[PDB]
Amino acid sequence: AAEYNMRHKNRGMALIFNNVDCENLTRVLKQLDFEVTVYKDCRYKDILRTIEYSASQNHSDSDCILVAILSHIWSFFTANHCPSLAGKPKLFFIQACSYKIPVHADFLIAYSTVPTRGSWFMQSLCAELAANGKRLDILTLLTFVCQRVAVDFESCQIPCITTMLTRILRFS
Amino acid sequence: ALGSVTDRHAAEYNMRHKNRGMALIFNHEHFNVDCENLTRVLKQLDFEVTVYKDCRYKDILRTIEYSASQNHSDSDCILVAILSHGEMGYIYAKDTQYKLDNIWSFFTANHCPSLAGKPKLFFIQACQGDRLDGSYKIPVHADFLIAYSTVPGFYSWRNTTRGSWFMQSLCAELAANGKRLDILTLLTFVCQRVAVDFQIPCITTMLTRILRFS
Repeated sequence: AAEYNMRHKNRGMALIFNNVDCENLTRVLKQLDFEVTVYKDCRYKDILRTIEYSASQNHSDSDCILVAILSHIWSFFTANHCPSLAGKPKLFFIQACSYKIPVHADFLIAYSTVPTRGSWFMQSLCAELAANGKRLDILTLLTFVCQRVAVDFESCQIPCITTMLTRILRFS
Repeated sequence: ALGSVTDRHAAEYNMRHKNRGMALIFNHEHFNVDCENLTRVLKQLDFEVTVYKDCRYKDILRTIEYSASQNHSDSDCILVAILSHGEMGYIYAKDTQYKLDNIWSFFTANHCPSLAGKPKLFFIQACQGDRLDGSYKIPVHADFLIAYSTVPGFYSWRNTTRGSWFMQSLCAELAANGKRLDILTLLTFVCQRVAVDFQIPCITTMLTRILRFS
């Protein structure tokens, strides 16, 4: 099968863990007909804990899941552990302030590093999603997200993207 | 639909230069079919393939340093390919790690201005004891792509464990859609195939543009 089955009942869950970056993401994912819930107060341990329980959940009717973490633990989503998401996309957008990764299939991890409209990674990632999110596959979408941050910087930190997606992700 | 996406420059890597670019395939041997397939496919794709068989990792790094130093003005791109062998491990001297650690600086747009805005591809075959983090630290530079898989560095099983699935599939894809298809939907299907054959390929891009060997 070429394409991720992205015509389920529901699109899926968007947990945005933390001001204006959190908002746009929100706007845009909502326009991607995600259900978006926003977690303030940061701390490490809540995020983890929350993610535990979000993995605990019957996702049989969701195209994917999206977990954002915006600054200014995986084993929970593996197919064995989260079989309701197995060969479904599981998207990870981190904006950190050095990290390891492997393993598993259908994972994706967009990762920038921050130092009035906010960070460049988020400005571009939303400028893209919210213009071509439904037109382009995620991996060229995000590629151009790389090009626009590279490139709109200077007038007078690039996203690092790492994908195990076993198919073409289209927001249909 | 990319007809009409650009970005404050352009959509698709300029892949119509005079030459495609170098392929440097380094066999990490200790004390081959993969390494020949690779070779072939990269020749079908128009690369100038040289195949090194060395054993002191430092050799592999330096050989890389000196090719960074070349003028790839007439190059589409470059490809470096490190292949480590199944089920025995290796030893490395005190200054290798560091040396690995550096070797990306050599290729930045600053350090290597004949490849500024050109794809610098890397394929790593590594051991299931090495690390990958962003042991192989993901550089974080524009235009890099590192396709990365782990080879098992110990023993058992009978049907003598084959040529890597990463390489069987990568050659298979490249070798079929290499020219039909853009790199990331290639390396997406290379992932599919080694997963729908049950250590799955871990691709990490900073490509600023759509790469297609046209």
